[PDB]
Formats: sequence, C-alpha cells, structure tokens
Amino acid sequence: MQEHYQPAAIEPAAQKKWDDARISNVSEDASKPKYYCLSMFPYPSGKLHMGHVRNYTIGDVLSRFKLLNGFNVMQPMGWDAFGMPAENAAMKNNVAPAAWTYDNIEYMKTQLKSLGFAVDWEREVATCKPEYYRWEQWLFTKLFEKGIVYRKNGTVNWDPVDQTVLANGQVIDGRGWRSGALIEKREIPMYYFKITDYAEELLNDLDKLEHWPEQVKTMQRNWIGKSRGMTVRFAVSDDSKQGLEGDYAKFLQVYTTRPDTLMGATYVAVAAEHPLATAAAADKPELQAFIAECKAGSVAEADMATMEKKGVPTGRYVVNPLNGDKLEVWIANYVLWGYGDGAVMAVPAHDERDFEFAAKYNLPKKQVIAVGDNAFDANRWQEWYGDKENGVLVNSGDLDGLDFQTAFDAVAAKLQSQGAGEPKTQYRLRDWGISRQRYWGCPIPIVHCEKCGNVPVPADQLPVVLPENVVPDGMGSPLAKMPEFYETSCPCCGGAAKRETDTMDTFIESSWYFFRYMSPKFSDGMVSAESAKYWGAVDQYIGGIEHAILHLLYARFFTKLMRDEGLVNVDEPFERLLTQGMVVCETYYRENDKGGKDWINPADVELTFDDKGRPVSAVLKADGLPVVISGTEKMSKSKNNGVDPQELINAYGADTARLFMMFAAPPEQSLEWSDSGVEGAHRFLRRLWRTVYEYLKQGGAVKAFAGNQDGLSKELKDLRHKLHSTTAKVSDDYGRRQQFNTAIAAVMELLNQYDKTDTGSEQGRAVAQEVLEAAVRLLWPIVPHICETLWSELNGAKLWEAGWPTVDEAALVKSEIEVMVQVNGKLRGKITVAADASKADLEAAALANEGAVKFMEGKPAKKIIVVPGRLVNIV
Ligand SMILES: CC(C)C[C@H](N)C(=O)OP(=O)(O)OC[C@H]1O[C@@H](n2cnc3c(N)ncnc32)[C@H](O)[C@@H]1O
Ligand SMILES: Nc1ncnc2c1ncn2[C@@H]1O[C@H](COP(=O)(O)OP(=O)(O)OP(=O)(O)O)[C@@H](O)[C@H]1O
Ligand SMILES: [Mg+2]
Ligand SMILES: [Zn+2]
Repeated sequence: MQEHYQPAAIEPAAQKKWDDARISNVSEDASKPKYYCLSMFPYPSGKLHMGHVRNYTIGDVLSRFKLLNGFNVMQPMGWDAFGMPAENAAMKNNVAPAAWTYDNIEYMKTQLKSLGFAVDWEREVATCKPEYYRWEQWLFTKLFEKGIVYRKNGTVNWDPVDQTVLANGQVIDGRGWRSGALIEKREIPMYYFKITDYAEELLNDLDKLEHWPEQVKTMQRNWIGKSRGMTVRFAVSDDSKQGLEGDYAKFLQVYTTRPDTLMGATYVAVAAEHPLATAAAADKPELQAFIAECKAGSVAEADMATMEKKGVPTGRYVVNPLNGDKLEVWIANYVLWGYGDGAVMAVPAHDERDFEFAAKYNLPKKQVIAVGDNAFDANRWQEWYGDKENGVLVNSGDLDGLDFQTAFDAVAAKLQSQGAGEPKTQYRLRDWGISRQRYWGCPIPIVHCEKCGNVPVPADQLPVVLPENVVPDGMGSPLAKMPEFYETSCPCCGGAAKRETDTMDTFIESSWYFFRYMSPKFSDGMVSAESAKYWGAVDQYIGGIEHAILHLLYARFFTKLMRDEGLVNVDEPFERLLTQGMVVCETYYRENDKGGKDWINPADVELTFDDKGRPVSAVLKADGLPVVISGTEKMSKSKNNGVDPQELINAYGADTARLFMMFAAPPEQSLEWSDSGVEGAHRFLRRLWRTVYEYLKQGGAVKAFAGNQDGLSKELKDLRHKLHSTTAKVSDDYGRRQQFNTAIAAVMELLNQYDKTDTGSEQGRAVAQEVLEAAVRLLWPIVPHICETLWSELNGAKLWEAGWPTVDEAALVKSEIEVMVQVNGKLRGKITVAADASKADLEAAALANEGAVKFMEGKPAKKIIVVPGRLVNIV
C-alpha cells in the first residue's frame, strides 16, 4: 500500500474496476430484490455544476447503500434534451440545436463518469432521439382517437415584429421582450391533454403517497384546486332584460363555495365578456371603456392577486332566489370568463375580497354568520369573518343557527326545490396545452387533410422524424418554412396534405422517461411488459422543488394514462420523493460598456481578504483588474456562479467533491459553496487513508474480530460498542432518515474513539481490523473510490459481496452493576442490576432482596433512597 492518498490515480482505477465487474449494469433479475433509484435527468445545456452534482450524489449514496444490502439496483441516467436552451444557442452561435445538444451530452457524460456514480449507462436515453420520442408520438395518437387529446382554439401571445409566438414570461408590460411591440392576443388551434378528466384521480391518489413530503402533496392539491360549491341562479329582473337572449335573459348563474352566506349577498359581479356586461354597455360608453380595459390585461393569477380590484355598476338587477332581494350587477376585473359561470355573488361581510371591494364603492355588508361572541364591525375586516369551521348562521330565516355544512345541505335542498340551484364540484385545473410554436421539440403526429380533417399518423409510420439539419433564427418556427417536412400525403385518403408543424411541450418527454429506462431499447412499445412488471414503480425519486407541481403532476398523469392503456400496472410512478436543497454560491460581475453587467465565474476570479476577513481584493484572473463581489445566490448559469465539478475533481478528486456535498448540510437544507468545506473534506480523506496505512504498516491485515467478546478488555469492548452503535446509526441515517451528513459525523466519532484506543495487542488488532473494515464499507456510498481501494488493502473478498456491515447486538450490552441494599442505612444485601436499570428497577430489585426483606420486619417503606450505581436505602 502506498503511503499517501492520490485520488488522481486511485479514482480512475476504481471506476475501471466497477465498470469491468458490470455491477451497475442490471437486468430484470428475479433472484434479487429490485430497487429503482432515480434522479431527475438534466437538460444538456452545456456543463453540469456542483448543484447538479449534489443531486446526483444523493441518489448515488442511496443506490450504493441499497447495492451493499444485496438489492438489484437500477440507477439510470439520461438527457432531457428538447427545449429552448438549444434554440437560443442556435440563434447565438449559428449552430444546429441537435449538434449543440449532442456536444453538450458528450461533455456532461464525462463529467458524470469522473464522479463515479453507480449508473447503468446501458440504459442511457436522449429524449431528442427518434427511438425515444416515437413512443410519446405513439401515445399521442392513441389518446387523440379516444378524445383524451383534442384540438381546439386557444389564446397565444403574438409578436408582430419578431413574427413569432411568445411565452407569457416574455411579454413585459403588454409588449414583447426583444421587440417592445404591443402583443396581440391571437386565437389559434392547438392540442390539449384532457387532464381535467383525471382531476379527481390525480387529487385523491395523493393520499396513497405516505412517503412524499406533505408540502409537495399540498402544492399539488392547491394546483388541482378542487372545490365543493353551489350553482346558484338569480332571476333577471323584468326591467333589466333588454338586449339579453336565451338563458341570460332569464337568470344570472354563479358559482359559490359559500352558499351558507347566500342570504348575505348584497351585489353580484360579472366578467367583462359576460352577456350581461355586453348588454348593459350597449348605450354606456363608460362600461365599454371599462370592458376594454379588462380584456387588455393579464388574466395570469400572478398579476391578479396583486391586481387592484375595480368595478362599475350596470344598472341591471337580479333577484336572490332565497330572500327575494333585488341585487345590482357590477362588471368587475377580478371575475374571469371561462372559470365557472363567469359571474359571482358578493358577500362583503364574510369574504375579504368582497369586503375591500365594497369598502371602495360603499356597497352594503350584511352579516349572516356569527362566530360565537366576537364583535362584527361592518367597517373592519377580521380573520374570523370568513371562518367556515366555527361559525353559525344569523339573519337567514329558517337557516338560523346552522353550521356551515348543515346550511350548505339545507340551501342545496331549498335551491333544488325551487329549481334555482344545485351542488356542483369545480376545479381550478385547466386542460394541458401541448402545442409549442418552436422547432427543437417532438413533432406532433397529426396530418392536416382538407377532406379528412386532422388525421393521426398511423403507428407503422411513427416516428414523424424531426429534421436535425436546421438552424433556427427566431423569425418563426423553421418547420413551417420547410415544405420537404410539412408536405406529405393523407394517411386516410392518400391526397396531398400538410404535417402539423408545432411541436410538443417538452414536459412530455419527462412525463414518462422513468418507464423508458426499464427497457430503453424496446422497439414494440413505450415499455416492455416484462420490464414494467419487474421494476414496478420508482422506489426513490430525487429532484428540486421547482418541479414539484407541473412535472410531478404530468408524470403522475402519464402513469395513469399508460396504466389505462395496459402498458403498466402501477397507479403512481414515485414511491418516495426527496427534494434536495439548493447549492448556493457567491456571485461576481463587471459593468458592461453596453449598459448591463457581465457575470464572471468564481473559478476565474481571485479574492484576497484582510486578516479580519475584510474583502480588500477581487481581481479577474485574466487581466488582474478588480471585479464586483455581489450576493450569494442559487448556483446556475444565469449569474454564471456554477462551480464546474471537473475543476474541483482536478484539484481535489471526486471523493472530496462528493464528501463535501454530503457532509456540509442535511440534504434538504441549502448548501453554501465553501473553499474551506472542500479543504475540510479532503483532509478527512487523508486522515482515513493515513489510518488504514498506519494500521497495516504495524503488522498487516488479520482476521476481523467476530463472535463472543467475553474476555476482551474494557477498552476494546467499548470500541466494539462504539463500532456497532455506529453501524446501527449509519444504517438508519441512510435508510430511514436519509440524513447523510450525520452518518458521516457518526463514522468520524468512531474513528475518534479508535484513535484513542490501544489496538496493538493480538485481540486489539482483530478489533482494529473489524472497525476499519466496517468504516470503509459504511462510507463507501459517500466516497466509494477511496473506500474501494482501502478495502482491498484490508481484505481480499469483493467489497460488494461482503455486503453492508451487520450490527452485533452482543457488542451493545454493557456490564452489570452490583448495588448495595440497605435497610435504614445498614447494609443488608446486594443486588446485580443492568447498567440500563432505571431507579424504579433498583427499587424493585432492592425490595425483593433476601437480606432486605428479613430486616424489614414486615414494615412498609417510608422512603426509598436510590443512588444509581452505588446503593439503595429502604427506610
Ligand atoms: C424531470 C425534468 C423535468 C428535470 C429537468 N430536466 C431539470 O430540472 O433539469 P436541470 O438540469 O435544471 O436540473 C437537474 C436537477 O438538478 C437540480 N439542481 C439544479 N441546480 C441546482 C442547485 N443549484 N442546487 C441543487 N440542485 C440543483 C434540479 O433541482 C434538478 O433536480
Ligand atoms: N369566474 C370567477 N372569477 C373569480 N372568482 C370566482 C369565479 N367563480 C367563482 N369565484 C369565487 O371564488 C370563490 C371560491 O374560489 P374557488 O372556486 O377558487 O375556491 P377556493 O378558493 O378553494 O374556496 P375558499 O374561498 O373557500 O378557500 C367562490 O365563492 C366565488 O365567489
Ligand atoms: Mg400504500
Ligand atoms: Zn385525406
């Protein structure tokens, strides 16, 4: 064994050893229990950084732990390859998105290889390859013919200068981002997944997910946004019917989740596009102006909660069906057309939005709910005004005295008796719009025929292949300018026809890749029956909270769709979910002569601080002129504060990088990049290396201690106690708690105790061998390179065949104590008690002592003094 730790040498050799043994290349082996650990696959946008590495190290720790415990572990890696990153690169570097993507995949894969993750590279997928996306095209056509995918007009942001559709994140103050031109709302046919048909399933199946973080489930529940409410119809008054046609001339229908407050409605509000708004604004220019203002606004919820709620009266009136009140209709900017009926009732006394609205326009506020003996001031909103739980109804006729649910059911029965309303369930969830007017994405497998309509491409003709020899420019999608792509024949009639030129939302690739990994070369379906049956669901998913809503909802949705197609037989894709904390790092920039600022990478700057740490120098390593030190932010390409792992690996090795990530913080907690934390990890790896070297120097390897430890010295018994307490702790930290930083600390404490133990004797060396053989296996999931090498210097068996260390329970028992039993302070007996014996057990054992019971003369104990470890005194 070489004396000094040299990661640059031992890490490649360890990786070759694992690759040659194929320990991470797994089959559907029925002779071993399966375990599917999955980390969210990256966008191949250039270079991974230490944030990504933290994510993938967490998964590797979990995977290697399960591997050592004899699981057949699949840990797959892949590339989420479609999307806007490559198209922007195409407009910048004038290169094809495909070529840019594949160049990035090559570099990033070597980044991953250098870190030594136990990945099945034979299951690698790249979602931009036809062999992959043909199957989401396949599922698209199957669902299209069922109506689960459908085509309908939707609204988009049209830029009249750049000649392209814009995402809602690229429209600033109603104008384009790179143009400043006023954005037009344009209706165009697009494709949708009818996810609303699965809303109840997607909502209720969350309860099955007992090993998901509650906040993730809460966020998905709020996104789906189920409510149990009441449809309520207010008959239009006779004086207010002019210009109204059909049902809108007879009644105004609204949806409310508080039908228990219907006796407290004081006004009603409709959306600008509502037929009552249009009819009232026919002769009223002020209402036309207000309507036009509404339609020229962002219905996005982001701007709506921050929106100043405005309204105008209409002079039209409706009748509350329960108390006969005549209520005025208002047009209001917060009422959204397309959500429910586009019309709401207002109860200012018990809804905060209605309270502030009525405080602006001085509209009536009528209390219909009392919550105990609390004071109701019509001029002050209080948090209990809208309490659904502990409130009771007032001013409500025969509803007086009922709670929320009883009043809800009563109002339901009354309204249905009058034909004026009925219970109704609604959802905030909208259908999932798939169409993107972009090039670098999965083509939509639809053919447009002027005789046959929108026709799905037959499965034999799938994939519709995206041409890769394309350099987008931004002036619209190039597919729509490529007749060699879009000119085709109709698959139903054979006539001339045109391919759909929109591509799919790239969330589609990530909604099923976890199944594709189970059989990534299967050419007869999305996933082979046998591999799906073997792997079941993902046992462990690890990824950032930014994908907790959309990605996870879409993946659960696709899972149910594929199940209903008979492709898989699970209801949920991910059993356990781990949301790793963000790696954050200080940022640096320089003011650009073009106005803005240019962000510099931390590895290209030099910072010299004072003796008190006072930042006094911060120069760029390319000129030596200063640079601006800025705030500490999430590690990302955005502010160019991404630390390249290859830089860290060249300086310190993969194991140092992995150890720093796993030790610096609990995995869910944010992790600040630290040069000192890196140095601290490296020093521990040298310590570990030195420990094994100095151990083998003084005599070489022996058989590890095992079996009966009677006759072992007290110091060695204590070391074995620390050893097996550590094995128990680390096993729980990896398996149950998933807290890796404390597992490493536990192993460090064991080595601290080892360091203070004389292990030179024959028995001492056997215990030393046991401790070191355990320590290197306990740490192997974190730092497998150094642990693999150190293990082979200690022992000749394969580390993965020796398996995870076992807890020797006999090593955990401490010696028994002899306690003196006194009666009135006079020594009358002795008891032998456990070292863990409580004071109640000492009392119980002393009362039952032979010499104690005789010298107690049948008299009871007035007091029992218990000195643990010394005496019990019965008086
Ligand atoms: C399933 C798909 C929708 C996933 C999609 N392709 C994606 O998110 O790909 P992306 O390449 O963006 O990230 C890959 C993983 O790395 C994490 N991550 C990134 N930056 C950091 C950081 N500073 N600190 C900690 N973790 C970080 C991020 O949360 C994610 O789990
Ligand atoms: N088109 C609409 N635009 C704006 N608000 C509406 C619309 N339709 C209904 N509302 C109002 O939203 C209220 C409840 O909102 P929603 O349907 O989102 O349920 P919720 O927020 O879960 O319910 P709660 O307010 O009890 O928490 C209803 O009482 C109604 O007054
Ligand atoms: Mg269960
Ligand atoms: Zn046709």
